[PDB]
Formats: sequence, structure tokens, C-alpha cells
Amino acid sequence: MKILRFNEGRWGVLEGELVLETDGPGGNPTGRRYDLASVTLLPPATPTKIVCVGRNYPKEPGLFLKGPNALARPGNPRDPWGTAEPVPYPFFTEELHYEGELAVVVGDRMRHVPPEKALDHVLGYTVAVDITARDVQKKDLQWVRAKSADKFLPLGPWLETDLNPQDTWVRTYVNGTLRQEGHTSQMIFSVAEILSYISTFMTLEPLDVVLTGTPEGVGALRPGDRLEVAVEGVGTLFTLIGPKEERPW
Amino acid sequence: MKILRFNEGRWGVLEGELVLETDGPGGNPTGRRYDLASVTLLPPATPTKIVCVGRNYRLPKEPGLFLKGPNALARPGNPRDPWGTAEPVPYPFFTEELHYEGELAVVVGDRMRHVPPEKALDHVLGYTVAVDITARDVQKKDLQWVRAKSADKFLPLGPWLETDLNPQDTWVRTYVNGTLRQEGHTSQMIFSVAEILSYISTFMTLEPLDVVLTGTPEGVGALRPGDRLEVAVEGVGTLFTLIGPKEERPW
Repeated sequence: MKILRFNEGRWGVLEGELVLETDGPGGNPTGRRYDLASVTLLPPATPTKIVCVGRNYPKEPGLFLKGPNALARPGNPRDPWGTAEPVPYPFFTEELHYEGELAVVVGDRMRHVPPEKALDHVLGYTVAVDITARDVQKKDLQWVRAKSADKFLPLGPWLETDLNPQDTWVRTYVNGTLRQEGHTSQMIFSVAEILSYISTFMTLEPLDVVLTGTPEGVGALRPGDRLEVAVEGVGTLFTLIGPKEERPW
Repeated sequence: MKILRFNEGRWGVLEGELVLETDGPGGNPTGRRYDLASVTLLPPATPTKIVCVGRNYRLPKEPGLFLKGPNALARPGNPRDPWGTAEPVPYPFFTEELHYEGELAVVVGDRMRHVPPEKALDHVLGYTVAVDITARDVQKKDLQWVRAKSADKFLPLGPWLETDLNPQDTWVRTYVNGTLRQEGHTSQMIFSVAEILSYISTFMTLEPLDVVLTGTPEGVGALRPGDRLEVAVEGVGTLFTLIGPKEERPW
């Protein structure tokens, strides 16, 4: 089942081309319905925090954080490039990378949850583009500016509630050209193991977002570049890079 | 004035020993009042994120930064009964090098994006106190300081925020089990509060009620289960917190 957030933070379930509004994620229908093209798609979550895995394609998962300010609206499939929220090419970097990833939206609070019970706390899966500024990532104290600058996390188009996270494909296309491709069965740490690990020291709240890592093929980006990340059984995330920004003031 | 959050996420202003409830932070009074001793003090903010500064007391060219998730927030001890109300910070199973760092904390009032240093402070709602709990061992080995700085309860915050203050003219003092361990004058900050907020805003938009930590003075030492911590910031207040028993295997 596809669950989405749209317009002024509304929730709904996608029924073909019809968006059936619900009271809360996957909740009872309110009675309103909208044509998919007529709504403004939003990241399918309202996270208190975003936890991301490093190399996943290490005795334990490497983790880093992104603030919610990194979230960027996904392009509406009915009009991709005309609606996707642009990721400004930062003035502080010159090594901007992209990383297509499978993303997890937590459904139930998780604290000290064993691997075998981890997926039961998942609301659904969605797609993300972990934007990275590699040049500052090497010289900064921590990856704050490198991974958590504004819009460094396009997320969407919606989440799928029924899926086998360890058996799906992630394909990233840059300007129509396939640049990344990977099978989640090749994950060093499974989604379940990742969520479980995190829960040992950090409680995951309902609707928090967890990035599962990026496959091989990470390349550079240029202003104007158009990205398309398709994840079998989930959906396709459309996002693009905006023009180079100048000095802040 | 002193603004606080209490009970079921209610906001209020402090007058002596009375908490006067308001509609939002510093908002209109509702007409309800409570005795301080009768309410459950909460961290004075509901941050979308917590941005922290690294070394900042007397050298880096730019402020070093790191994040903490809201899960790190821990209730401040109520000044009317400190040790009996403060939310304990469990001594984690994953570390054996837990350290304390008392710090001045800032609570953002108005959204900040590309704000120059000279306009920074005008966007501040107020100032409060914090203890940046740190697990030093994992901090050296892990990929990033996630469990080193963002483990549950790694951020006691409170007791409340002060709206009227000169951030660069106050003292931060940390006491452990009745003994002074840290003492720093904020005028000795490498980066001023205004510069820190400004810097952050050049790439990261700060939302209303986000929290920003401004670094810690010398005196960072090791903690032990049962330690009673007090961080006093002149003109702001005193944050009371404590370390709980060491935890064992997660499951």
C-alpha cells in the first residue's frame, strides 16, 4: 500500500491516480479525494531525527545524522521536473555527490529491539538521495555541513508498507543515464539489523527516517543535473540540482 | 524573564515560586498558575534538531559542529527538589568513558537562514543550561559521534530559559558531588553566540525552538554512576542532573 503526505501535511493512500485522504498515516478515510497531479507531494514522514548508515555494500553499522532541514520535496510523478524541490548547489563546496538509497520510515517506537522483531516496527519504505559535499566532509569536525545542509535529503515519492527490504533493486539515473544499480540482498547489515543496532542506545520515534546506505556508483553532480532513483516495489524519486548559489550575504 | 515548559508540554513564566501558564513560549497568560514545587519541569524547548559546537573556550578557524537528536533530551531537576526529580542519565553499557561538559545553551526564537552576525541575537528566544554528556571511547572509534553524543538522555537541558541576557558576559560553572570542576567566562569564547548562529545559518536553517550548544570550558572529567551534577550559569539558572546505575546487555 502506498502512503503519502501532501499539501498542508495531509496524509493519504494512493489508489491508482486517486489520492484517498486519511486521518493520519494509513488511517481511516476522511472522505476527501484528490487527483495525484493536483496535489503537492511531500516527504512521506515528519521525523524527529534522520539516522543514516555509512558503508553498507565493519563490525557495526557506521552512522551519521541529518537534521530535518535536509528534507526536500520529491517530484510529483505526473510532472517530475516541474515540481521537485531543487537542491541548491552549495557555495561552500565543489565536490557535490549523490547517493541513491532505500529509506525506512519507522512506525512504532523502538528501544532495545532485537533484529527478529525490528521489521514489525516499520511503517514503510521510501526512496532517498543522500546528498553529500565530499570536500568539507574531509576537513570538518563532523559531517554536519557535509550531509545535513538544507535540502541535502530529497525523500519520496511515497512509502510502501508491504515489501521485503532485502530483496529489491535500487537504480539511480543521472540525466537519463544509469549510474547506480544495486540489490539490497547485498547489504552488509540488513534493515532489521540496522534498526536493532540503533535501538540499543538511541530510541527511534514513530515517523523517524533511517537511511540504509548507498550501493556502488557514487559520482559527482553539476547544477541543473536531473536525478531519478527507482526502487522496485516502492516508487521513483525525482529530484534535481539547482544553480550554484553565491555568498550568503 | 524566565520561560519554562512543564507537565504536559505546557508553557509558562516564572515569578518567584509561582509558574504562570502562557499560551506558547512567552505568550499570553491563560489565567492558570501553579507552585513550582508541584510541576514536572521539562526541557525548555521542542527542537527539530540540536546543533553543537566543539572547542570554543580559550585553535579552529571555523566553529566545529555536531548534531544530537531530540532523544538525547533529559528533564532538568526541579530546583525545589533537584536530585529527586531530575531525569537520570543511565551510564550506558556501550561505554566506559562517560564525561561531563557544562555549557550555555541557546533556544532559537525566529527562523534563521543566512543571518549576519549583527542580526543573530535578535532571533534568539532565550538562554538555558545544558550538560553535553559524552562517551569518549566510542567517540574515537565510531564513524561519527552518534552514540558518543546522541545516545538517549545525553542532553540534560534546563531548568528554564532566560530571555534577557548578554551571552558574552556570563559564567558557566560545573559542580560534581559538591565540587567545582569547570569554570569559564563566556567572554573567552573563540566564537561568540552571534557568530555561531550566523555560521550555522549559512548552510543550515535553524527552526524556532531549535537548540544550539556553545561549547564547554576546561575541567571535562569522568563520570560515575550516582554522580550528582550541577551547572550554574549566571543570570540564567542552575541545571541539576545525575547519573544513573550502569546498564547491562541491551537484551
